Amino acid sequence: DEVGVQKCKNALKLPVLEVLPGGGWDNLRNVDMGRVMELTYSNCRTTEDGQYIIPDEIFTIPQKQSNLEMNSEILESWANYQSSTSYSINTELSLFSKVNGKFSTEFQRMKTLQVKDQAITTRVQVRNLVYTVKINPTLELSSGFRKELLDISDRLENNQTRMATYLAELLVLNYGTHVTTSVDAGAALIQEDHLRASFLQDSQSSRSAVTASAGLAFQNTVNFKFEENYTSQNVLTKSYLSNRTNSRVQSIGGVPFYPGITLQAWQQGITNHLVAIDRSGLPLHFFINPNMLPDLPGPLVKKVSKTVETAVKRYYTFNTYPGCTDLNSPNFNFQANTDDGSCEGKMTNFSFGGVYQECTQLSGNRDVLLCQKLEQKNPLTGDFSCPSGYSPVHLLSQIHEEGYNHLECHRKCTLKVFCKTVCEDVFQVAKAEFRAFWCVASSQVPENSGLLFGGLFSSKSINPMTNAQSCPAGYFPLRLFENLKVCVSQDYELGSRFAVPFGGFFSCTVGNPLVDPPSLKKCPGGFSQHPALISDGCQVSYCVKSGLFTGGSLPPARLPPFTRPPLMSQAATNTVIVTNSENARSWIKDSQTHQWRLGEPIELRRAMNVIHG
Amino acid sequence: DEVGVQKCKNALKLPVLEVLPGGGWDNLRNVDMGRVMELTYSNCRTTEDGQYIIPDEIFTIPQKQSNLEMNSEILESWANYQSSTSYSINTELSLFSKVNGKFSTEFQRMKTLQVKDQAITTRVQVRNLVYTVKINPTLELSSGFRKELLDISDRLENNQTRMATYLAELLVLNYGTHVTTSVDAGAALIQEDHLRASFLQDSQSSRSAVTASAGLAFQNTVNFKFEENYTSQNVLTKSYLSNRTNSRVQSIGGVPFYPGITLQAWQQGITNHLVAIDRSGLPLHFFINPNMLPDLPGPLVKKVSKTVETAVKRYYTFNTYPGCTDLNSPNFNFQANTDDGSCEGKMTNFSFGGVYQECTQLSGNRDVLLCQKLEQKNPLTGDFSCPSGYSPVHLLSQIHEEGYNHLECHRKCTLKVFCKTVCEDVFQVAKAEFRAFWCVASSQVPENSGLLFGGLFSSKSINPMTNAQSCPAGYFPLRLFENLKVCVSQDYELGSRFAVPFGGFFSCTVGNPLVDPPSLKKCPGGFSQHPALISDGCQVSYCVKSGLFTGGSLPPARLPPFTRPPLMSQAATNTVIVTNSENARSWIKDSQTHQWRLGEPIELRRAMNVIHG
Amino acid sequence: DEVGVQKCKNALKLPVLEVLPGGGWDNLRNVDMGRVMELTYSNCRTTEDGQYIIPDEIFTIPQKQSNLEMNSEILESWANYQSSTSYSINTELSLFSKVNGKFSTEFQRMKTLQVKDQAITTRVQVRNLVYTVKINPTLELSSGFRKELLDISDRLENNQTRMATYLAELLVLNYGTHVTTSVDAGAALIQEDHLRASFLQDSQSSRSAVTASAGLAFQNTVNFKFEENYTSQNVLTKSYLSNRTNSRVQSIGGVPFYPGITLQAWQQGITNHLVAIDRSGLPLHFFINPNMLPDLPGPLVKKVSKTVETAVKRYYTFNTYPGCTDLNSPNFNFQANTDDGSCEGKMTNFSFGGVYQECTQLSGNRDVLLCQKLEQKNPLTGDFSCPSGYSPVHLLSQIHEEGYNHLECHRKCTLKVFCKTVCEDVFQVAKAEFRAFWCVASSQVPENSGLLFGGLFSSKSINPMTNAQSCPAGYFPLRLFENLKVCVSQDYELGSRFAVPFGGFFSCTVGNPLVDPPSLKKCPGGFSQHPALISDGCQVSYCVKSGLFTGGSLPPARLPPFTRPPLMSQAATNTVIVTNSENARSWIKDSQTHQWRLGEPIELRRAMNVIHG
Ligand SMILES: *[C@@H]1O[C@H](CO)[C@@H](O[C@@H]2O[C@H](CO)[C@@H](O)[C@H](O)[C@H]2NC(C)=O)[C@H](O)[C@H]1NC(C)=O
Ligand SMILES: *[C@@H]1O[C@H](CO)[C@@H](O[C@@H]2O[C@H](CO)[C@@H](O)[C@H](O)[C@H]2NC(C)=O)[C@H](O)[C@H]1NC(C)=O
Ligand SMILES: *[C@@H]1O[C@H](CO)[C@@H](O[C@@H]2O[C@H](CO)[C@@H](O)[C@H](O)[C@H]2NC(C)=O)[C@H](O)[C@H]1NC(C)=O
Ligand SMILES: *[C@@H]1O[C@H](CO)[C@@H](O)[C@H](O)[C@H]1NC(C)=O
Ligand SMILES: *[C@@H]1O[C@H](CO)[C@@H](O)[C@H](O)[C@H]1NC(C)=O
Ligand SMILES: *[C@@H]1O[C@H](CO)[C@@H](O)[C@H](O)[C@H]1NC(C)=O
Repeated sequence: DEVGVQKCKNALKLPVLEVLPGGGWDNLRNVDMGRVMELTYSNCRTTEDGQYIIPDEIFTIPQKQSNLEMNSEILESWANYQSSTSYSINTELSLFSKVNGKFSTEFQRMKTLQVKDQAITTRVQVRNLVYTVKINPTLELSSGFRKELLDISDRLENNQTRMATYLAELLVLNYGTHVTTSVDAGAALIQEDHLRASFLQDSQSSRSAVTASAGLAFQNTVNFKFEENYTSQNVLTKSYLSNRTNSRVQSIGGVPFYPGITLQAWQQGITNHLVAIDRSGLPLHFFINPNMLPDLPGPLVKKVSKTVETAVKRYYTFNTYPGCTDLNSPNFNFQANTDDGSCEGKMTNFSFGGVYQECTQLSGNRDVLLCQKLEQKNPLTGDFSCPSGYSPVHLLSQIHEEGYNHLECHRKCTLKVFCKTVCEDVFQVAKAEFRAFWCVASSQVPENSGLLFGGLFSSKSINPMTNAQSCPAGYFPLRLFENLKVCVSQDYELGSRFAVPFGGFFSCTVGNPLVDPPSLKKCPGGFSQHPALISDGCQVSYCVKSGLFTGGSLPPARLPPFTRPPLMSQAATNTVIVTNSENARSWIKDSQTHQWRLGEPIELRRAMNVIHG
Repeated sequence: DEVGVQKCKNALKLPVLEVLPGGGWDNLRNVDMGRVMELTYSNCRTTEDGQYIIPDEIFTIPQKQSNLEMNSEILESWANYQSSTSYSINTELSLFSKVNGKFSTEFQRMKTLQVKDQAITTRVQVRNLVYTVKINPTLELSSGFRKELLDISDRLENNQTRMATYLAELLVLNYGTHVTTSVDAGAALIQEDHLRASFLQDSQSSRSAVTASAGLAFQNTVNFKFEENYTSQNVLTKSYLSNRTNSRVQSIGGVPFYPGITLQAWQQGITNHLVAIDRSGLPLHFFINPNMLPDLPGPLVKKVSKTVETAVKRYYTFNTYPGCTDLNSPNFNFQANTDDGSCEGKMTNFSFGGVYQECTQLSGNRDVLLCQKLEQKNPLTGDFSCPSGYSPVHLLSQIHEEGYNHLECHRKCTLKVFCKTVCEDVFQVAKAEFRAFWCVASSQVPENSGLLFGGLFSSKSINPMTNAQSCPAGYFPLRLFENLKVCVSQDYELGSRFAVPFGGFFSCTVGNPLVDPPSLKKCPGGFSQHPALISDGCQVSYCVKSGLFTGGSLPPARLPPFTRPPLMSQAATNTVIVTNSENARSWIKDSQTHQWRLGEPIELRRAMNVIHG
Repeated sequence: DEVGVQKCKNALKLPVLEVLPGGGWDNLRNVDMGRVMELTYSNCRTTEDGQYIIPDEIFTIPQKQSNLEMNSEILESWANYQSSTSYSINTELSLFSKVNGKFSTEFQRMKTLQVKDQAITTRVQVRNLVYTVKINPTLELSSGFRKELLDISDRLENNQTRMATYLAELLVLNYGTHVTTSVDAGAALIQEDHLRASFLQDSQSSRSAVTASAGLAFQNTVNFKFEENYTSQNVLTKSYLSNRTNSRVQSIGGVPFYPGITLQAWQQGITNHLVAIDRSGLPLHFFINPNMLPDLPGPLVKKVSKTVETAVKRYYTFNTYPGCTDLNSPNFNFQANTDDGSCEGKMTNFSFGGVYQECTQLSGNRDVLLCQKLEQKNPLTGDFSCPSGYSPVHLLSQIHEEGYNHLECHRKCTLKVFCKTVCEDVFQVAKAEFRAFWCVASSQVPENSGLLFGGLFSSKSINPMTNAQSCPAGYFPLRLFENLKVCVSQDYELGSRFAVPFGGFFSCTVGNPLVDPPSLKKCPGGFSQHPALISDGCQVSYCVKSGLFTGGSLPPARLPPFTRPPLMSQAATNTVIVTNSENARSWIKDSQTHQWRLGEPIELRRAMNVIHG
């Protein structure tokens, strides 16, 4: 016998359509993930023209459509970005429609050419759509994707919410945020020039000559062999080249491009080299419903669907950077995705009144003393209070957990042979509540502000004013939530070399009050948001106006998981039996299912006991 | 043995006609959906000329018809749009005939070139109709489409109207609004130029020379190899090129176009590359009748047909944008489909008298307190009333539902072994009526208007004046129906930076009274409708005259479902049996169909009980 | 074994004649419908020259006839239209011979070029008739068409006239109005130029040079490769091109045309590419006679033949638009089929005396109150009467039906187990007679006319003065027959912006009396008929003289059904048996054909009872 795709290939002798829907899709990075739907090849289906083997649950639409532009299209801002290969799945109506595709390599290469070079972008393309490939609505889930939903399903039964939240975020690492429901199979040949923005500013009649020049250069590049056999029609073609900044040529599908392959010959190689030039989709929790999971109860597949909808929404929030996006404004935030709407600030210097953190031991007394290495007082008062010109603002209040360890051993001998030694090692969890506060200038008349620095570093982050996990010259750190150390000096002479303008803290629950004269958790205005660490799903951010914090390169996406699996109380024993003599036999029955077994002089049984919560 | 299409292909050795009717059709987006009719290949039927295998229920009409235009056609407005590939199914006589095709990529690309560039559109085409492919009227439904009508059918039996309405809208997501009953199989080669609208304004004798120039350029482009071997007959050909804005060339079916393929050679590749160049159809509820569903009762397939007719009609209503469509008017509404008939306004500034919302608890007392986080008072009075110069207008009155949770546990031991612990967790639904009102200037003499802002954001929407779910600088939100937060400030100095001209609210049941001096639910005039959230099938809209709300890009269609499945009252139990000893056996018979089973020391039975309504 | 066409193809190895008679034919749209006669291939018949397999009941006539015109033919009016592919079936002697073909795409493309461009039409063609293919008069009906006549036949037995009328109109949707009895198989190559009408007005000797120029251009276009190798004989050829408006070239059958295929080479591709270039036929009710239906009684196939003759005649009436057809007259009715004979009006302004509607409840008292939401009084009198200067005119009197609903439940318990609950839901039909009247100025001396508007909108129509289902600024609607809302204002200052000249109402039974000084139901003269809704087979029309109502595009045909199936009184029960205990068995015998069955704890029997009339 013979099964699968290869049974179809031997009977028909024709290839398989390589552009298939039903896979996962990361909609921030525009990459495709593991396979969510099930692909079966039982019925040996082909396309209606009889040239590709397709799966059973997939129907194709023949729309053998070719498009050719004699023009270009001008994109003078990176905010209204066109993806050119995943356009329909990014333009969906949602909360985070402005963040889709903003970590793609095709976007981040385009943004760094319009800012570095002060440029505008043109695009000419020859698109060749051959098939639309869709999924039948009566399709079932994949074997691997169903298994990982059932593992989330088990944790919701046992009331294990923190461990289900962890596994829901690993589903988004492996399967993305969306499922592709239709793909467009075809090829495309794309030109992408970058021109100086001064070259477009002439008129609205110059625009229709810039645009038809780029389409003329594209047809020369395909036809004329890199040589200067070009049909350069004007001086405007020659003036186009001198303002041109970058000029990439990209082939997507088909045969590889080289300058000189005619448009006829590129279109002969499209056959059997087809890629997805467009995609449509639905979010990942749409397909977690009682129809797809018929072997689970009704309200229990709605807990799985809600804990994955929360994990996808958490992934968009941690990759959102509001800031000033206008490159001509003086406070331009490079490394910012969303237009903050605050492009003109007032440059108000503020007073940093210091931080302090309370602690409250909940369990595990006289063993760890959690409320000693987790407690910080304000250097301006030496107390858990702000000074006279200040007022406290509550940042965040969570529970910290650490583990401590007992080790007990006793030895017993029986009939002067057969020494028994048991060694028990209990691991328990000690908890503590902390409440971190923060001081704000609310009296409007200080003499001196105090503590002139506002830069941070975590146990996993780096202070950018040192490029290390250290303080600058003459700075002492102040401990915060679990791992933050805020560098602080009140010297006013040796501290003013490294002192940055500080803007305020805010988190997912509280806002800073330095914007309104509750709060807004935006920014003061003119400053730039920068993230501190994440305290178990909540993000703490701080504002600053250096310019050193802003620039650099574009960061990659923060990938899940954003939490860690929690600590559990444990126990481990070690029983050793030592026979101190020959002429001493021993029989051991290890459990009720074992049989009687002749014993050995050294036994060494082991056991590890874990309790969840 | 061998079945299906491949039995036909082995005996006949000729391809299958790839252009088939009986599929679903979204008539707003002009895309085709899942298959509604059944395609069988039992009888090995071919076309009468013997070159394509066709299904059994489908007859073809040979009309081997070629059309060639020596002219063009001028389309100087996007209102009277010709689809060129789905023209006959969009031009049907209905209520929403002006909205068909208005979310297609071919329309939205054409509209954004006549507005951005102030252009007119010409089209030249060579169409090659080969077959008309129709359905026999005695055809039956598909296997997948019948299953999803039977699932709607089950919910109408059990008096589950909200869950049947939900499943009827997923039928429209998967199968569209129409069923194609005839397709035209063939190929087409289309030219589409955009010319400046000043170029056509000369006379009615210039029109017949603009038009015959575009047909001359199209024949040069197919014949002459991209080179300037053109037979440019006049200076009017040269003046045509300088007013030309875009110029796309599109091939639909056949071999891919390249400039230089002769018209002879393009017509040799039409064989075996045929697409649908035209379609006809009927609405989706036409095929839900007692003839197609013979295994269901008569009045029950009329409930299924009526609940799908309502879901299709709801889909056209939520994608209708009335507004000013004349691009020369100063209050031009980009992102508008339907001509509002109000292109000249009067610019009347109005008074925003504030909003307030009542609540009335219906069930679930002393558990949730729904009437506390769902209650809003008017800031101008501190009361559930409008001020002295105002009058209340009732927007909408619906029922809100939330869930609350009990957890009861008791433990029982029997004969000092066999500890039993049952943990019951009941989920109930608490309901509340809310009535949202709205104030209108009805006394005509205010001193100051009050509360100068009118922008909104939902739990799934974004305030465009912040590009976030937040208020602007110095604004406090007012809670409304379930998730609306209307940003409001009465400062008159720090609020006038962000204050927009407000026009009024209206919904599917009430109209605003700011048009007549019941109501009209149109607009005031000069303002632009913009949608707020959807409160369970009803759409709330608000009017504004910024210009920031209007422009941007064209939005995609709002796809179904527009409601959510309702909440149900639940129960979950957990019985645990713990044997505290060996020398203690146990036998368990789980149900009346099980056999007696030897018990284990830990059992952990589980149960989940759901009641619908 | 092997049956059908493929047995003939394997033994003979030659194609099947693809041009066959016996199909249905829509004579308004010139499209062909489902197959009415039966096509069998039992006897392996071929044509007498032995090149096509033909069915058994079909004889062919070899008339291998080629026609070539050296001239053209001039068609300076769209009234005397020549179809060029279905000419013999449109020119039949009947009442509606002037409406045949007037919704074809070939007509509606020609009419919109003689009106938009003020043009005349020329046509040159090379026709190649090969076979005449006819039906033997002893042929029987198809399997699908006989089944749908037997379903109409069943409804006439049971005295179900409204449901038979509905099914007779679905026969015309699926099978057209005619049956083709002979087709002409061949090919044709057609030229169709449009010339300005000023170019023909020189003399009757210029006509014979315009005509021979178009035939010379057609022979150049086939022979000379799109190049200017033309044998342009005169300056009259050059002057012909400058007055030319459109110039399409159409190939029907054969190989596809391209400019440059010689007339020799086009005629070599006619073999095996044959289409119907002409058709003859008979109406659809001709073939409903006791000979075609031998298994039904004599007078009962005359009821089927009469109810289909009425449905075809109703289809021509609803697609007839009388109006002014002369394009030079100032009151030109675009969107008009039939010459009204009233091309010069007098412009008489009339007085709109308002509408009022009576109601009379017939059955269903104290349940629906049909005579409350179906009653309208005249705003000029506040009464069911016209004012002093007016007189009432009765439009239409029909019966309205709505449904109401009872729901009764009672519960019964037996021996403290076995709870029985039956839930009965009766649906009844409430009827009401309405009589709609209309006021006419019959006293000739009014002071002011009153109620200055005359535009309508239905529940399925749109007011063109709003492009929506709404009133204009300052207008209140008046309810009419079932869904008409006539917009009305008597303000004379804010109403005169939207006030249209009103002409009168008329229906299929009454005429307006505004033409004679019974009635004529034509028009007043100068006005234009426009249809309101259809009240169960009767059409209500209204007259107006805007010019906004007239122009636009040509509408498609109104397709059947024009009625809906009527309401029926229903009943639905739900009996539930609940066993409240174990140790309680139950046996159930569901009917007299079932066997005894062991019962379940929850049963839930269901029943739906319908009575026709
Ligand atoms: C960038 O484009 C500008 C046009 O905006 C070019 O400036 C023109 O160059 C031509 C060529 O010598 C001159 O005749 C014009 O006087 C220049 N100015 C204007 C306003 O047209 C400029 O040369 C381009 N940059 C480079 C480096 O060539
Ligand atoms: C757009 O079209 C207009 C015609 O309406 C062009 O204007 C004419 O151009 C010719 C060529 O030089 C002149 O001889 C005429 O005097 C111009 N005016 C008129 C009223 O004909 C115009 O040139 C075109 N636009 C561009 C950018 O070329
Ligand atoms: C449309 O046809 C008329 C003929 O009726 C053309 O008018 C003649 O054109 C020639 C060519 O220059 C002149 O010699 C004649 O004097 C014109 N008049 C007459 C009465 O013959 C007219 O030119 C054509 N239209 C166009 C746009 O060319
Ligand atoms: C699940 O465990 C948490 C832990 O505190 C508790 O608050 C909650 O009530 C538990 N729920 C159930 C249903 O056991
Ligand atoms: C269906 O349930 C709704 C819920 O209130 C009720 O109003 C209606 O009467 C019920 N109808 C039937 C037939 O049970
Ligand atoms: C058929 O039913 C109609 C309904 O009123 C009645 O008028 C007519 O007399 C009936 N005819 C026969 C033959 O029963």
